[PDB]
Amino acid sequence: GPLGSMINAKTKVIGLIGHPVEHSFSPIMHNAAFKDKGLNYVYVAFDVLPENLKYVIDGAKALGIVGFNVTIPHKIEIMKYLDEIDKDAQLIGAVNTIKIEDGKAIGYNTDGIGARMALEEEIGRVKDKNIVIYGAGGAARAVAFELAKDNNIIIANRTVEKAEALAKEIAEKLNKKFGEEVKFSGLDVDLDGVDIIINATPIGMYPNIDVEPIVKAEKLREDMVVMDLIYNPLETVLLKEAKKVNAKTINGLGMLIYQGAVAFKIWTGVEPNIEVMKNAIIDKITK
Amino acid sequence: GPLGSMINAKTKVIGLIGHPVEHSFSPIMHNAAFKDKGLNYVYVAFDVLPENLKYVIDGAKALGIVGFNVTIPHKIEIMKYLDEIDKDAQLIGAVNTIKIEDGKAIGYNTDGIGARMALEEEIGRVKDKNIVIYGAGGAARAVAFELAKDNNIIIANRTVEKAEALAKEIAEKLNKKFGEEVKFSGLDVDLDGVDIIINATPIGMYPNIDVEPIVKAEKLREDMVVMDLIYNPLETVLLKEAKKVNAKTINGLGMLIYQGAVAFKIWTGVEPNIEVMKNAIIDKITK
Ligand SMILES: NC(=O)c1ccc[n+](C2O[C@H](COP(=O)([O-])OP(=O)(O)OC[C@H]3O[C@@H](n4cnc5c(N)ncnc54)[C@H](OP(=O)(O)O)[C@@H]3O)[C@@H](O)[C@H]2O)c1
Ligand SMILES: NC(=O)c1ccc[n+]([C@@H]2O[C@H](COP(=O)([O-])OP(=O)(O)OC[C@H]3O[C@@H](n4cnc5c(N)ncnc54)[C@H](OP(=O)(O)O)[C@@H]3O)[C@@H](O)[C@H]2O)c1
Ligand SMILES: [Zn+2]
Ligand SMILES: [Zn+2]
Repeated sequence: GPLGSMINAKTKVIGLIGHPVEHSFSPIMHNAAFKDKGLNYVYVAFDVLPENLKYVIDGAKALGIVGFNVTIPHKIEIMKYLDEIDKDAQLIGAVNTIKIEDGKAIGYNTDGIGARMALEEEIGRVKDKNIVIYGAGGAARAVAFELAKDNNIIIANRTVEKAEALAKEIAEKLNKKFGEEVKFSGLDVDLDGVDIIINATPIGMYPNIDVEPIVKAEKLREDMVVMDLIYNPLETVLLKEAKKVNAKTINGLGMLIYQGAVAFKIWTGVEPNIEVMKNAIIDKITK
Repeated sequence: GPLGSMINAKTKVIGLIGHPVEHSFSPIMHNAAFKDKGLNYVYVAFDVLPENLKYVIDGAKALGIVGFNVTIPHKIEIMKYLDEIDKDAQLIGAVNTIKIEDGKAIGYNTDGIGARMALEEEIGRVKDKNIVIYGAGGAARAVAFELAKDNNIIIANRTVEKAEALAKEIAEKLNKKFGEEVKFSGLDVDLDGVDIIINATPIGMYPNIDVEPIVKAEKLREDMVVMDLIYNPLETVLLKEAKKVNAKTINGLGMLIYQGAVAFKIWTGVEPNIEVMKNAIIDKITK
C-alpha cells in the first residue's frame, strides 16, 4: 500500500521513551511492520527528561497509549512506576518494553530473547553449548541471562571484577554451577572447544572502526559462529577477521530487529514480518 | 510527498483529547495540512475519561507532546490543569486548543474566531446585526462571546435559565446591555427582524440525521442567513429546511477548518492551506 502511516481518529499510539531518542531506528522499523500487517498503530519517539519519568505511565494510561519501548537512561528507573514486571525482566533488572492494558502497565525485556533469536533463526536451537560473551554491560547482561538458561557461558571482560560479579548473579539467580556453567575471565580467554563468541562491546563501532578486533585471526576457526551486536558498520573488523576463516558471521542487525519483533507481538498480539523490518532499517543505514 | 505520514524519530505529536474521539475528522484535517507544508508533526486522537483528565498535561509535558485540541467533555475541566489561559478563552470560559511551550501549558479558544471567519468569508463583515444562537454549550459560548462584541445577539436554549445565565455573563464581561444588546429565550423565539441564526446544538448531527430541525421553515425567511455548526452530514435537516425558502445556508465546514487553521498556526507558527484542510475533510465525509 501507500508509504507512511495512514492516520485517522482511531489510530493507536506506541512510543519509545528515553533521552535522547532522535536517532532511533525504532519508529521506521515498527511503522513499516504496522503497515504491512495492516494494523492501525503509529510509533513515535518521546524524549523524556529523568525528572519527568514519574509522569509517563499515568499519562499513557489516561491517554490510551498502548505501550512503549524504553531505552537509556530509563530502563532501570521506569520499573518503580509499573504495575507488574515480567520475570525475564525482573531477572535482568531492566525493562525495555511496556504494555498498558486494563489500567495495568506491565514491564518486559526482549533484549534477551532477541539476541537468542538473532542466533537460532540463523543456526537453529541453541542449548548445551560453549558460548563466550565479550563485555559485561547492559547488552552482555541481557544476552547472558538468556543464553545461560540452557548453555555454558563465559563472560570475558576488560575489568574482570565486573565479569565475576555478573557470572555470580547469573549462576545464583538461574541456579547453575559457578566455575563451570557460568564462568568469567579476562579478554584473554582461549576459544578451544568454544562453539560461539558474541561481542557485546563497542570495539569496532563507528567512529572508531579502524581499531584492531576483540580477537585476532590466530584464535579464530571455521567451525565457530561469531556474532557481533554492533550494527554501525554492519560488517566490523571482528567479522572481517572471522571471514578469513569461513566462520558463520552474524551482524547486530539480528538482535536489533528481533528485539523489536517480540515487542511488536506484545503490543499487537500479531507477529511482524522480519524482512519488512530489515529492509526498512537496512535501507535507512545505506543510501 | 507520500500518501500517509512519514514518521521518523523527530516527528512531534499533537493530539485531540476528549471522549469519545473515534469519529473526529481533525486528525485528517491536520495531517493533510502538515504534509502539504513539509512539517514534521503527526496529529492523533486520545480517548480520555473525565476521571483521568488530571494526568494528561503532566503526561504531555513529560513526553514532549507539543499541543492538543480539546473537545467534549473536557473544554472546561481542562482549564484547571493548565498553567496559563489567554484572554479570549478566559472570557469565553472554555479551552479548545492547548500549546506546551517552555514546560508551560497554555490554553486557547479558537472556536469563536473560527465561527466569525467562516461566517464573514461567506457574507462579509458581520457587525450591527441581530443574531440568534441556538444552544448554550462550549460552542455557543465561543460564538456568542465573539459575535456579541459588535452585534445584537439572542441566546435561545431548551434550558432557558441556562441561556439567561450565559446572556448575563456576556453582557457583564463585554460591557453590553443585558436587556437589549444581549438577550435570551427558549427554542421558539420569534425571528422577525433577525438577520442570522446559528445552530450550536447536536440536533441533526450524525448519526441521528432524521430528527426534527431545531426550527421549522415556518419562521425561516429568504433574506435570512442560516448557519449550522454541524458539518457531518454536510447538509443537515435545518439547512435543507432553509433551502426551501431560498435562504443563504452555511454548514460547519468553515468553522471546523478556520478553527483548526488558527490552532495550526499556534502550534507551528505556520499558516496552513485552507483548500487542503477543506478537501481532506470532505473526502473522508463523502465517498
Ligand atoms: N544490535 C542490537 O540489538 C544491540 C542492542 C544493545 C546494544 N548494541 C550495542 O551493543 C554494544 C555494547 O554495549 P552496551 O551499551 O550494551 O553496554 P556498555 O555500557 O557500552 O558496556 C560497556 C562494555 O564495553 C567494554 N569496553 C568498552 N570499551 C572497551 C575497550 N576499548 N576494550 C575492551 N572492552 C571495552 C566494557 O568493559 P568495561 O566495563 O570493563 O569498560 C564493557 O564490557 C555496543 O557496541 C552497541 O553498539 C546492539
Ligand atoms: N464546526 C465546528 O468548528 C464546531 C466546533 C465546536 C462544536 N461543534 C459542535 O457544535 C455543536 C454544539 O455543542 P457543544 O459541544 O459546543 O456543547 P455542548 O456541551 O454539547 O452543549 C450542549 C447543548 O446541546 C443542547 N441540546 C442537546 N441536545 C438537544 C436536543 N435534543 N434538543 C434541544 N437542545 C439540545 C443544550 O441545550 P441544553 O444545555 O439546555 O441541553 C446545549 O445547547 C455540536 O453539534 C458539535 O458537534 C462544531
Ligand atoms: Zn541530556
Ligand atoms: Zn463513529
